[PDB]
Amino acid sequence: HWGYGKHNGPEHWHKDFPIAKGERQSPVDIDTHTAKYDPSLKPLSVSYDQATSLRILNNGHAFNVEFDDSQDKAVLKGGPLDGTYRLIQFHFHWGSLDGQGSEHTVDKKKYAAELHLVHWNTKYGDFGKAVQQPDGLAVLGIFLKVGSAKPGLQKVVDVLDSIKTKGKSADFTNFDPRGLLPESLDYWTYPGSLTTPPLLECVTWIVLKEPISVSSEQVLKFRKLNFNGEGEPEELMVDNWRPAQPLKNRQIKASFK
Ligand SMILES: NS(=O)(=O)c1ccc(C(=O)NCC(F)(F)C(F)(F)C(F)(F)C(F)(F)F)cc1
Ligand SMILES: [Zn+2]
Repeated sequence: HWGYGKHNGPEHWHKDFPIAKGERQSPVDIDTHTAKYDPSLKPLSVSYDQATSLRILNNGHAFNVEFDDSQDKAVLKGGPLDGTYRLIQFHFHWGSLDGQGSEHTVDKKKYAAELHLVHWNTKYGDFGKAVQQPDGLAVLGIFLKVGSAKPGLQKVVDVLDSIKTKGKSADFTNFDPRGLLPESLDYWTYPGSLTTPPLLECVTWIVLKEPISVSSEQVLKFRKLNFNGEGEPEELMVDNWRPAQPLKNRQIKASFK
């Protein structure tokens, strides 16, 4: 029964999910002065040429664009990662206004939204096994600021009216997630967790330094989605972000000087 409200929001998650107070929780504030350049990191390899999107689903907390991950089509490799991570879905977190919405922050700055491209380590064979491992997932995080429209985001924006409420889905084939990437792949990386229950500590985070720009009209349409199911009292899907968590005994590394 968790969600984002007063009564069921991030401050309450620890009661059903005690790992909420664990040692490697996400998101975190990225203090740009404290993150150390690690000349040993690699260039990330984002290989999305063969990506096969299938469906888009309003799950009551966000919407997921789902991919065929039955074999190695769209994969993330390199950077801080060992081995091959298959793209399974992407989704966003966003705010009620442009001044909040991201989960990670940069020197305490909140972006209007944050995209997460979720990938799982194929050495564990399936996603449900991968989330039980400390190196099971790699989530590529991309900040959104409001300015010029992002042309590669418009197909997502235009299907949202058809999945307004929890449990609705729509066919969503042939979507190219390369159109959501910024120009630079410079990133910060640290070990963390899923940012929604069950909050599993299984994620290598890779957060791109360069935000993408989306238009105010684009993000306004995210904010017309609903957390509720069909016919239920309307609760706009906004502010579905978890705040920054304590860094504890972790190091955030930069891939760039
Ligand atoms: N915001 S995020 O950090 O990018 C992010 C990315 C992905 C998930 C996600 O797959 N939750 C769903 C889930 F994994 F928890 C799961 F239900 F599928 C599960 F596999 F653990 C379970 F519970 F065993 F079935 C959550 C947060
Ligand atoms: Zn997320």
